[PDB]
Amino acid sequence: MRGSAHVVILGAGTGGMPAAYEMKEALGSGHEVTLISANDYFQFVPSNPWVGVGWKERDDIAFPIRHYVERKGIHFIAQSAEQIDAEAQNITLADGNTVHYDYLMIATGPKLAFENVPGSDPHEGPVQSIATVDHAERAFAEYQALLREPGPIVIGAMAGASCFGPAYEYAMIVASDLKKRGMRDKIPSFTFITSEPYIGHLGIQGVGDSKGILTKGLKEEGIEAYTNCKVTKVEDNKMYVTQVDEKGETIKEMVLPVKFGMMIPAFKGVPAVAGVEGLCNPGGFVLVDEHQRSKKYANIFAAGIAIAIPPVETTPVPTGAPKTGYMIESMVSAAVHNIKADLEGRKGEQTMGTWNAVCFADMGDRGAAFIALPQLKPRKVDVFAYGRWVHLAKVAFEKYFIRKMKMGVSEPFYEKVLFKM
Ligand SMILES: Cc1cc2nc3c(=O)[nH]c(=O)nc-3n(C[C@H](O)[C@H](O)[C@H](O)COP(=O)(O)OP(=O)(O)OC[C@H]3O[C@@H](n4cnc5c(N)ncnc54)[C@H](O)[C@@H]3O)c2cc1C
Ligand SMILES: CCCCCCCCCCCCO[C@@H]1O[C@H](CO)[C@@H](O[C@H]2O[C@H](CO)[C@@H](O)[C@H](O)[C@H]2O)[C@H](O)[C@H]1O
Repeated sequence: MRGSAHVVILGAGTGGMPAAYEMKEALGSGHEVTLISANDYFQFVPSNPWVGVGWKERDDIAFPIRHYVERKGIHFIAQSAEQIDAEAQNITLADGNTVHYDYLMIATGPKLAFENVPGSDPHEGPVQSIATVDHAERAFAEYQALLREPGPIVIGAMAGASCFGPAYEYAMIVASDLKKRGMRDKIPSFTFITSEPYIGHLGIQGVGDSKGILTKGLKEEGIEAYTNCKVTKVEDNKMYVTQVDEKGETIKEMVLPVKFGMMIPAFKGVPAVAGVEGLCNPGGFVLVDEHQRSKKYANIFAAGIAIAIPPVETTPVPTGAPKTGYMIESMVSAAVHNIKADLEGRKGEQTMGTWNAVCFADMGDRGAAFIALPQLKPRKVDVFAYGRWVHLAKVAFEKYFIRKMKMGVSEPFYEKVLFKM
């Protein structure tokens, strides 16, 4: 309402959870902040691959949201938005109810676009998913069924995928956990299929020696690897793979039996957001400016996977650049600062900053991690590291993040630069 704006954050994930906290902190008691989200619980996404192999439980990485935000003055609706009317500024919930907003912050993350590949939905076939704790729990279940009836494994990333790290990570920890169970030997074949033009491309044209290190690792574990692949369909427990050359022309087609597989799907914008006329690109990604404001509606902001970022390269098989934790946080904090400025008179000049990708992967005792920035080469930072410290770092950041998501954040987040000062 007037002189008392109502700000809605849509999606309680890696961007939205902090965004609601930071928004309430910024706007104070004279403004209503509402967080709306499909599930009643927060989950630490980067931990899912480990749930997928049974190295972590749901309760280690997920918690009920309601108590933690409400004690901070935030309203929480554990309900999915089905429809967003940007003219009337009304959101229609699953249950029929309607919620009005003066400002809307979209943090809905990705739709997992299994529809791109018939058969590929985790509920339709043997190709599973580790993107959500629901899916990962399910992936682990099928993994036990593989352990009872050893059969070919296929792990990888589909065409259009943008988040490759986890595919590599999942392939290695499965290998690792097979070995530990002392049952690696029973596996007919272990294949890695990716839409990357080469191993370790990672949708960022490689970082450091990600190519040689990831290549040598898959080899070490006895995993055969194919690049430039699209999967045309999953069917009859078989994966139909088409492999192209640098020009798109086909150079072979395979038919891979799968007893247990996991392919990272392409990400699209969720439907309620994609369905807002004029809001999104053809993928369902919110077209926003440098201040995270939608280009069509001044009172709509967007942060996280939800936003549209232009491609810098066109790969033989379509691939996308990832949107990762640190940059998502800058998107969040900028959007908060820019709405507050609006509520207070000015255009917020705050931006996301320099594009960057930061990713950490834990293999058990040691980890791999990379930092790339900016998006185009030659970069200012281009580092791929492996070691125990990466593992210590992963473990530490999860603990930190889950804790912060419970106690709240003001709060220029990554003050993870006090370990210097
Ligand atoms: C398996 C995997 C591992 C990852 N590993 C890392 C990594 O190690 N490091 C890193 O920096 N990044 C990592 N990422 C990338 C990225 O940081 C995560 O995907 C992160 O969760 C993105 O946050 P987000 O806010 O954009 O979307 P999300 O975290 O997915 O949150 C979106 C939220 O919106 C909700 N939602 C969607 N539609 C609606 C609707 N209609 N109504 C209400 N709610 C809705 C969803 O339920 C969800 O709660 C990883 C990604 C994946 C999938
Ligand atoms: C974060 C997303 C990126 C992808 C996710 C993870 C994918 C899996 C990584 C596979 C790495 C396995 O291969 C591993 O690599 C490095 C090579 O530099 C080797 O490690 C080598 O360099 C490291 C330091 O960086 C030394 O500590 C080590 O003594 C040395 O042998 C390991 O002996 C080898 O076992």
